[PDB]
Amino acid sequence: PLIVPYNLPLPGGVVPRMLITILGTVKPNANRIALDFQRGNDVAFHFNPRFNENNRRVIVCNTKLDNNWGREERQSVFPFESGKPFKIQVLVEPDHFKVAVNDAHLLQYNHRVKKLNEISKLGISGDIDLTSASYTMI
Ligand SMILES: OC[C@H]1O[C@@H](S)[C@H](O)[C@@H](O)[C@H]1O
Ligand SMILES: [Mg+2]
Ligand SMILES: [Mg+2]
Ligand SMILES: [Mg+2]
Repeated sequence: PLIVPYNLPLPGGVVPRMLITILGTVKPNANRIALDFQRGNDVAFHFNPRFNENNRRVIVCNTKLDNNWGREERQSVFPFESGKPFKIQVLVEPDHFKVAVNDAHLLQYNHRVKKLNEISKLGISGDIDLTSASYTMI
C-alpha cells in the first residue's frame, strides 16, 4: 500500500471539477482518520472522522488559519467502520468541497480559503491502511 501519513501534491492547487479519491481500510479499534487540504501551513479543509469522542462517532471539519482552528462543522452521519475498506471522494465545486463515502453523498464544506489554486497538498493520516490516493479532472 502507501506509508501513512501520506502527502499527495495537488499541482497548482485545486479547482472546480477536480476529484480526489482516497482508497483504504480502517484499522481495527481505529480512533481517527484525517484529510488535510493544505495551503502552506494553513489547512483549507480538515476532514476528521473521530471513532470515539465521548463514546460517539462524529466527523469534524474545520479550517486552520495562521495556526488557529476555526469553528467546527460536525456531522453525525458516520459511514466508516473499524476493519472495513472505504472510498472517500472529494469533488471540488465552486462554493464547496463535496464529500462522498462508498458512493453515498456525506457532506459539503463551504470554501473559507478563497485561493483554491494555492491548496497544493493533501495530507492523509490516522488509523488506516492506505491503498491509493489520486485525482482526476471530471
Ligand atoms: O477543529 C479541528 C481540530 O480539533 C482539535 S480538538 C484537534 O486536536 C485537531 O487535530 C483538529 O481535529
Ligand atoms: Mg474490526
Ligand atoms: Mg465515494
Ligand atoms: Mg485565501
